[PDB]
Amino acid sequence: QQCVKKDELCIPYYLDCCEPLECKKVNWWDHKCIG
Repeated sequence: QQCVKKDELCIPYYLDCCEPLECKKVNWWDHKCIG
């Protein structure tokens, strides 16, 4: 499988980065995790 956390790329479709990291939009042409 594949995961996605920390300086990764947010993806809300059906995922949500690992924890305690999050997933949000830095721009409409962009995506990024949080913390």
